[PDB]
Amino acid sequence: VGINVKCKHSGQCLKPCKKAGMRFGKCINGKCDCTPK
Repeated sequence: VGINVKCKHSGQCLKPCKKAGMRFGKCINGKCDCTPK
């Protein structure tokens, strides 16, 4: 999916991910990638 966020913590990506409307937000190469349903 990919969101306009930076992976500071594997779990922090959840916070902007709920704004994305996705399920969870995992840490990707420096960035935050969300998991859809």
